[PDB]
Amino acid sequence: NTDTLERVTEIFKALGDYNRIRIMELLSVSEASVGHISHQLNLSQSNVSHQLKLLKSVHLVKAKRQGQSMIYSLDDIHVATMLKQAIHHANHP
Amino acid sequence: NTDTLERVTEIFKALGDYNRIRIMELLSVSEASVGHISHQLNLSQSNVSHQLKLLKSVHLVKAKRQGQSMIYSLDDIHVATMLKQAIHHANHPK
Repeated sequence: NTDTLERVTEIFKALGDYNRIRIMELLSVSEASVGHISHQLNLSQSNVSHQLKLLKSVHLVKAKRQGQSMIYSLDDIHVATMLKQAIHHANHP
Repeated sequence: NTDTLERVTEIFKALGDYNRIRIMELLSVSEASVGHISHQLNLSQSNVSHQLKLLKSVHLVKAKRQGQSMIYSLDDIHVATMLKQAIHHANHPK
């Protein structure tokens, strides 16, 4: 239905990007700080943060304080499941 | 790896479109001909076909002959599962 379908359109527009997919995949491995995301993907912290704010605005990632820095994670199991199944499909026959 | 992530990048670019999402969701209800897709979504057959060729080129939909017409379906369960879980998330709390 109309509004559900505009949110899923926004979800998939946000996922349509090589570096945002790399960040999603990394988060699917484990929750992570900006600095760890930047180190592993060889992306600047400023770029990482920019892409996380975009992912967070369509509710694909969340952020939770843990003392001094912000830990990012895939929002929930539905986002994780969507992502893993897409990757698996991409990997295969 | 690199080429896996380019294919999934392609998958997600293809899905990033209101009318292509409408078409995927309908297919997730049932496999269908172009004329049925057109009628249900009030899209021209020439537009539906165009979108299905793009969806097929990144392996999100497939086509199989059934007598004289061509029947489209989501490619496999992983595509169905990706879609249904994304819909559910958009439909939901938090």
